[PDB]
Amino acid sequence: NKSDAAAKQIKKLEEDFDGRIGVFAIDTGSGNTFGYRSDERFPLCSSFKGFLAAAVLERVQQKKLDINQKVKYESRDLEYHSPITTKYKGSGMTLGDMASAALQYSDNGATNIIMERFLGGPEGMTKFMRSIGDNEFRLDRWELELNTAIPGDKRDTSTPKAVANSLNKLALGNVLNAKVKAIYQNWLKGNTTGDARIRASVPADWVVGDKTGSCGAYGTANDYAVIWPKNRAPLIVSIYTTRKSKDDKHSDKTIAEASRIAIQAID
Ligand SMILES: *[B@@]1([O])OC2=C([C]=[C]C(F)=C2C([O])=O)[C]2[C][C]21
Ligand SMILES: [Cl-]
Ligand SMILES: [Cl-]
Ligand SMILES: [Cl-]
Ligand SMILES: [Cl-]
Repeated sequence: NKSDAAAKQIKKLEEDFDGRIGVFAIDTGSGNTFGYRSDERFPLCSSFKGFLAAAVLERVQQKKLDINQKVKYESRDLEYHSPITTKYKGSGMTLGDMASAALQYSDNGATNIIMERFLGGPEGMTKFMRSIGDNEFRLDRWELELNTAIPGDKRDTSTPKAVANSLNKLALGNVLNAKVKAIYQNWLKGNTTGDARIRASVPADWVVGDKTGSCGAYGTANDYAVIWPKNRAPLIVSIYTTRKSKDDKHSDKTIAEASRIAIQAID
């Protein structure tokens, strides 16, 4: 019943802001889950950048790449919203800093460079998700064209449930070795763009690692987090939204609230 009540609250919140919310959460202590439109597709937006950095980390671990190798791009025309890669244009960045800037600042130059040189483009990114058992995720386009968020368009989309599964496998489970997972965890922990989202839904001294996305169209935004409450097993929370009209603005507060409802449903 607390599951049907959660469904009722999400449905109310979605009407309130005139759009669509998808949620999936997991309590990794009990195995309790809650899903709302958890099999429907939503645009990823910048959110795939958290998986892109996990792909880099897997390559480093297979000794295919070196986390300290310098990545040079002195002549690149930097895509919009390259706040980090812009400052270091002149000197390069390590592979590790560039991957973590894609994650933590949603840096588009970081994103595109890594896809061109290390990951084999949107299809390599998709292929990496297949390699961990994610059949839902697809990436088709590059930054920034992947942000179009057109209603009914499948390109560059996933489901809340698949995103949750994937983050669980990557953040908590077995794809990354001990030393490497710690690195990815700390990357997610120092994410800077998620204070108004999942982090806002949780007590002050819970530790949160997350990655956001903001399409800038169709009021499309999202966040996924790994949550360590005090002295308790971690939670996985995945929250995706879209809005009816092209010029709608995203809703951070709706995301935080959808998180609050989700977290209650699994508790
Ligand atoms: B991505 O969708 O995400 C993004 C961008 C810029 C600033 C941000 F905070 C975020 C985000 O929410 O992660 C650019 C558009 C891409
Ligand atoms: Cl981010
Ligand atoms: Cl889309
Ligand atoms: Cl957050
Ligand atoms: Cl929104």
